[PDB]
Parts: sequence; C-alpha cells; structure tokens
Amino acid sequence: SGFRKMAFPSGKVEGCMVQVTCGTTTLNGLWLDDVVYCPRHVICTSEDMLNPNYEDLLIRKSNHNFLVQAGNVQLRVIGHSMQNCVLKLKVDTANPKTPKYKFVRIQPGQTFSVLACYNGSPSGVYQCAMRPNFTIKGSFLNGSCGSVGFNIDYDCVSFCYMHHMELPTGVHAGTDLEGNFYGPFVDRQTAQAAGTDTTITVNVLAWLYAAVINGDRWFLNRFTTTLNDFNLVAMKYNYEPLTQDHVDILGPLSAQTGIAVLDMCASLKELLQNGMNGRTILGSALLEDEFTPFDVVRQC
Amino acid sequence: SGFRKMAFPSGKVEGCMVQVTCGTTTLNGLWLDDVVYCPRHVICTSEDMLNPNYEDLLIRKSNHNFLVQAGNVQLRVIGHSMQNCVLKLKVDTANPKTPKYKFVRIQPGQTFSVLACYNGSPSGVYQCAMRPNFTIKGSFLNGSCGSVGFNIDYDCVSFCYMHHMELPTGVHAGTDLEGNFYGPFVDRQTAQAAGTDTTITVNVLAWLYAAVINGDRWFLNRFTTTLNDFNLVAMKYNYEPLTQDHVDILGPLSAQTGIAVLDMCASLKELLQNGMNGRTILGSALLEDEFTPFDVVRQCSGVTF
Ligand SMILES: O=C1[C@H](c2cccc(Cl)c2)CCCN1c1cncc2ccccc12
Ligand SMILES: O=C1[C@H](c2cccc(Cl)c2)CCCN1c1cncc2ccccc12
Ligand SMILES: [Cl-]
Ligand SMILES: [Cl-]
Ligand SMILES: [Cl-]
Repeated sequence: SGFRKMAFPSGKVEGCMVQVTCGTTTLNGLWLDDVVYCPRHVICTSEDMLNPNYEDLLIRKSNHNFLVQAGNVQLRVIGHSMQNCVLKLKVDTANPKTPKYKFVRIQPGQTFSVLACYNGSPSGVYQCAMRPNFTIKGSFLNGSCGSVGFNIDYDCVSFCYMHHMELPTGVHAGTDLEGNFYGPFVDRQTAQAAGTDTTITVNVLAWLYAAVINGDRWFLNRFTTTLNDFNLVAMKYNYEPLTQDHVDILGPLSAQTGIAVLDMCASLKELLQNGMNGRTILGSALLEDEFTPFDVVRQC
Repeated sequence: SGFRKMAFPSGKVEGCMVQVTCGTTTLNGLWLDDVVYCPRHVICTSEDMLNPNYEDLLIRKSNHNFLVQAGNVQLRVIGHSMQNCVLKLKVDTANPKTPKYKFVRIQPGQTFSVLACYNGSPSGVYQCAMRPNFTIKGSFLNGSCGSVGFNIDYDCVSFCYMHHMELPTGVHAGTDLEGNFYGPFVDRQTAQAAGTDTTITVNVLAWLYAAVINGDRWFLNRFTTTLNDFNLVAMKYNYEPLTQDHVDILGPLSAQTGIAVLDMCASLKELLQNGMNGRTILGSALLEDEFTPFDVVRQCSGVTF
C-alpha cells in the first residue's frame, strides 16, 4: 500500500554524467559509448544567445576547445558535430558504464525521471511530466543544462529529455536526445513564453483509479457521462480533452477496479465542481496529473 | 527555479541490493563489504510470524538455507548472525561496488531517500520523512522488505532505514541498519497500529522559505510572534513544538530571504487559523512537511554527490 511520486533508480544515468566546458561556459553532458551529448549552447557566450548562428560559432571550434571531464579524468575530444540543438562530442574512450539504452521522443502527458546535475555531478532525482504546453515543471538552477530525463522500463534506459532553458515563469524547456525541442521553443534569448497550461486529464483519471485500488472510494458517484459531455465540462476547468485513445489506455485500470472509464469521468466532473470538501485523495488536496496509466499499473 | 520532492541519486545503493531467500520467503538484502543485511523475519513462515522465537528459528538454519543472489550470480553464505531485528549473512565475496558508508539512526522529522526493491532489483526511488509517530508514508508492496532508506553526505551513504512491515493504515515500519525499530513496533504478526501523527513544524517552515525563494510570497505578513505563543498555536493544530534548535537551523534560510523565523511562524499561524483561501504554495493546497531545512538549502543551492 501507499502511493508515492516515484522516480526510476538513477544509477544507470549517474554513470553517464560528465562535465562539458567550452571557453567560459560549463554544463553537463551525457556520455554514452564514445559520444558525449550536450546542449549546443555550450559554445555560446551570454551575448551570443540573442541571435546565435550555431553553424558559424561551431565552425570556429576545434576538438581541443571542448574539455570533457568524467569524474577526475579528462576525456579527449576527437570529433564534434551538431544534430539539431545538441552537440555530439566524439571522445577517445567508450563509457564502460554505458547501460542498455535508447533515445525516445515522448508526448505531452508522459512522465519521466530527471537526474538534476551540476558540473557533471548528480545532485538529485525527481519525477516530471511533459506538460501539454511542452514545458516541464522542473527544479533546475543555472548550471543544470545538459541534465537528462529518462525512463527505465526493463533494464533499458530510454533517454527522453535534455535540459536547455528556463522560461520566464520558472518552467523548463528542452529537447529529446536528437536535439529537437519539445514545444515551439528555440535555444535563443528571444521573447519566449510557455503557452497556457492545462491539466493532463488521462493522468488524473489514472490517479483516481490508483486511489480506488488503494481503498478510497469517497469521490465515486452513481453517474456516468458521455465522452463529449465530459470534454465540454473538463475544458471549462482547463483540462485537456480526453480522447478515445485515453479511454482505451485506461481499460486495464477500469477492469481491475470495476469502474467504467466514463463512470470515473463522472467522478472527475463532480470533483471539479465540488472540490474535496476538506478531504484528500492519496494524501493530496489537489487532483494529481503527473502519474500516467502505465505508472499507476507499475506502482499499484 | 522550481521545487520538487527530490531524492538523492540512488546509484551507490543500487550496487548493494541483493535478493535473499530462506525457504519459501524471498526479500531484499543490503550487501556491504562481505555481509548481507536483511530483516530477520526472512526465516519465518506466516505461522511463525504469529509468535516467533527468532533465536530458536535461526539456530535451526545452516548457511546453505540462505540463498543470496547478486544480479545473476549466487553468493555463498559462510556465516550468519542476528543483531536485533536484522539478520547478517556473511558471504565469501566482498561487494566490489561497496560505497563509503555509515549506519545512522535518524530522528522523526528527518527525511531520507528510499530505494524500493523487489527480488533484489531496484524498482524506484522516492523521498520521505520519518514521521513523529515513527512510521513512514512509503509505497511498498509484498516483496519490498529489506528495501533501504539513506542520505548522502558528500561521498558517504548514510543508511538509516530498512523496511520490515506495513501497518493496517497502509503506513510503514522498519529499523535502522543495527535492527532497532523506529517506533514501538515489533516484527510479529500481532495487533499493531500507528499512533496519532503530528506535522513536522520545522519542515513546514523550511518549505515556506523554499516557496519564498521560488517567488511565492502571498502568505507573508507584517506580523511576528514569540516562540511560546507560536507553540500554543502549534499544539492546538497537532503540529510538533518548534524548539530554539529549529529556529537556529532555519537561520541561513531566514538570512537569505530576509524573513525572520518568528516572522515566518506568524505566516504559519495565520495559515493554520485561516487556511489558504483557495491559493496554493509551490503547487500544493496542503502545508508540506517532508523537506527539512537542509533539503531546502541543498535543492536551492545545487549540492552534488
Ligand atoms: O535558461 C538558461 C539560459 C538560456 C537562455 C536562452 C535559451 C537557452 Cl537554450 C538557454 C542559458 C544559461 C542556463 N539557463 C538556465 C537553465 N535552466 C535553469 C536556469 C535557472 C536559472 C537561470 C538560468 C537557467
Ligand atoms: O508487513 C509485512 C509482513 C509482516 C507482518 C508482521 C510483522 C512484520 Cl515485521 C512483517 C510480512 C510480509 C511483508 N509485509 C509487508 C511489508 N511491506 C508492504 C506490504 C504490503 C502488503 C502486504 C504485506 C507487506
Ligand atoms: Cl510518450
Ligand atoms: Cl523472540
Ligand atoms: Cl491548511
């Protein structure tokens, strides 16, 4: 019993964190096999950030301009290339601690663990979700760039995020490990803002099924709803539309608890209307949206 | 910016997790140097748990009755002894991945990271606090026994908790690594319950300082309070007493934000007496008490391990 916001064990990723320095700029890199991946803005000064021409800034760099440190050992850069917004630094040593891994691009609503790092050294691990507005509500200070997001389902680390920037509202933006940003963001100090964020409806429903599995039923009601009526109501509370895909994904949880997906949608509608009236659901006074249907099945 | 419930990186502990099997019971063990530590109830059947005589159950076991698996390698048990509620299995191989470590007993209010394991394999990591009633609000299923709690101070892992049991309210009880239970719990299947819990006041204050550091100031006010008046209000709302030690520990956070500790106490008093009025603090409608002052400083300064 119990339901916690749980991150994947970070050991497999800790053994990949390195420090990357280019001139006065220092950030984190992910060392997998003989390549170190890091945000391309490591080649920029603060002045370069307004309108950087990365191709032009990079052509002026040689391999020895990049200093890569793995623990107390300096790795030798023997090649460099740019792929979208990530810089790939070929090194002369393959990481002996390279786990079984893949690069995966996630969709909004997906969760992942973040291993926050500074100077190539891991500081902490926490659980995140890719928000519908493509930002993540992280905990990142200056120097955290290059920290990564991942999932570890069955011994294989799936890297899904690399941290690049903090937006004005204190939320965070980054790329997949191929260097493509999540969201309409760019690695430029231009006016950028997070779009209006919404609640990940399918995740709130998953969490309500987690609460039922753990013995709580106070929020259930005798009502059901159509999918369209639910969406009309939910959008008024800034909730993401629930699609037929989401209803299908919640099938296993619906079968386990005996509560049909549209019956749980009716409880959610009522919770949005009434609030909790001094009660809690899994130790929370707010509806939690950073647990996916998959995370619920994994934990419960 | 941002403030998350953050655990310590678990890699140093993952390299110590092993599976321990005694008869039909399988649980987790912590392999440090040539010893595997695990709950002593691994030698019990469900019937034994009703009224176990651990010394008597253990004397009937030989080394080969304990099967210890580290990954896909079977370790050979060459000795066994009991220390309080922890079984120590001497093995013929020292763990090459043994980090610099210590065994520490924590106080209620102190937080730690739990690496939840099943069959000697780490499944997840989360942060939690030792409640004032000595339970932890963990997330553990059958098979999680032997999972450990820890903190990291520089490059040293301080093991502070080993999982043993779940109480009827779904909360958890365990021991330090010397096998001493936190709380008035016993490793026996008998009527046991968590006592009435209280809120960790110093931790709520630390979290309120974290909210101020992150730009959330709506709860600040012009008022201050005495420590004694604050403690009368704390007692009324099932909050732990705030001591002068707690006030001292919050000094650095008070200096950084410019809000005196007793000035933050007046915010907390107002929050307890009036609620949040539809507002949230760091994305929470409840006052969070599972971040110590040290946790707040560490996360807001970027301390690494
Ligand atoms: O956002 C940025 C800067 C930036 C500016 C524009 C585009 C890009 Cl891709 C990056 C570069 C320096 C690091 N940085 C930060 C990244 N994460 C957390 C931060 C917390 C506080 C202060 C800066 C933070
Ligand atoms: O509490 C116990 C049992 C127990 C009974 C009496 C004393 C002692 Cl020390 C242990 C033994 C089996 C494992 N166990 C559990 C431990 N954690 C989470 C559990 C979730 C569901 C079911 C059992 C759980
Ligand atoms: Cl996805
Ligand atoms: Cl006994
Ligand atoms: Cl409150």
